[PDB]
Amino acid sequence: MVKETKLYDLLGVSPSANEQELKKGYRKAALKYHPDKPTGDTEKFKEISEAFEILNDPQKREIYDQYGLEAARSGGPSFGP
Repeated sequence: MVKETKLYDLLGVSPSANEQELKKGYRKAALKYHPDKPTGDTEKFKEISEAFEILNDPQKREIYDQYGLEAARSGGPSFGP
């Protein structure tokens, strides 16, 4: 298992997702939430963008899976969420 599933949920995938699945889930999520779309939702679009950035990086994904989102963010670049 994983500590938290939110990021996987945001992309519409299992916590055991592979790279192809992460990319497909991100593409689908981005298409829903992009601010220029009728279903746009800026705050959710930020969340999905972070979810893909973390989960598609094998190192950050391991950190997330073992320690959670706040841990994965801690110490990160100041521009990030």
